[PDB]
Amino acid sequence: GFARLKRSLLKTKENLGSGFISLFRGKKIDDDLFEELEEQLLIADVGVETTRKIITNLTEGASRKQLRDAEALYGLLKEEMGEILAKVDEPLNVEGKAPFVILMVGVNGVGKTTTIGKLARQFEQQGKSVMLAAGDTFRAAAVEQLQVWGQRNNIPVIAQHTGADSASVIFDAIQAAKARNIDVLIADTAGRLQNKSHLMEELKKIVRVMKKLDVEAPHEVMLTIDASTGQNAVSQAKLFHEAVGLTGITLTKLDGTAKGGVIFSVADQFGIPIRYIGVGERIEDLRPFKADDFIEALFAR
Ligand SMILES: Nc1nc2c(ncn2[C@@H]2O[C@H](COP(=O)(O)OP(=O)(O)O)[C@@H](O)[C@H]2O)c(=O)[nH]1
Ligand SMILES: [K+]
Ligand SMILES: [Mg+2]
Repeated sequence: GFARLKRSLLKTKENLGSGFISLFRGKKIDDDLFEELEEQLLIADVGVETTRKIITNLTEGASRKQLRDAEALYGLLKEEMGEILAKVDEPLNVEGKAPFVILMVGVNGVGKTTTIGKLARQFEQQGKSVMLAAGDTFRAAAVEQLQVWGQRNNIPVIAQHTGADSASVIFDAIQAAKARNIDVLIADTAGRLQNKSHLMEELKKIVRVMKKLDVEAPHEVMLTIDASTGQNAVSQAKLFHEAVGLTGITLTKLDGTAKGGVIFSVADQFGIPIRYIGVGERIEDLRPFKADDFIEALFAR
């Protein structure tokens, strides 16, 4: 089962899930073993606090049941790590708004624009009318690429001149979306690295200006982070969550990275739903996040 997800997670399975089988083989449950497991969880980018939680619960479960052979930890670890991901299993529901506004936040390079395009295509396949807002206003090649993309896919793209105020572009886009009976409006934003404080102030301005037209907008504040950046994904999530207030996360580029275990750190540290995971190049490879599928693929033996 889950052949495609298992292949996308092949390098992560070296360190987690089925990867624990070799660590436990023929070993006894003692402090040495838990020290080896802690190290391996840390190597897998599970994170300091999340690893401590797992080890604590696992040790108590092992002692209370008086488990002796390390192989018996496998099922317990599967349960512990599965409960971490279950807490952020909640698919995005865009139904019933006019438009449903998604504010896409994140740094450049992580897959933010790619994810916008895949989401837009998926929503249109579901029968929705989609509009995009080109809010990354100082990156002229990026804006024109999004426009060319919209023209190729017959999806309207709201944009202004290079250097325009992002909040003004997004205001015009919400106005146009309402006038055109748009179901989903997806707003891109800047993701530049220099002067982080300026970017965060820009996002708060965008939200305030949105609410001049619809006090419920943005209905979703979605962060995109890149699993191949390891703990940088965690630091980015903390930055954007404290700055604007996230309501969903997309985790991209799980395929071909050994750092996929960072998903447990993101889930445990923030408790924000993971709406989608990117596990390949297809439109359909931006898949809704399902915790039990992910755990089954990871721990399959
Ligand atoms: N392997 C892989 N590459 C991805 C995925 N999602 C996005 N990318 C690539 O990440 C790169 C950066 O994407 P972009 O959307 O341009 O990044 P932004 O700066 O955050 O907008 C592009 O080459 C995308 O194709 C994914 O799930 N898997
Ligand atoms: K305005
Ligand atoms: Mg972009």
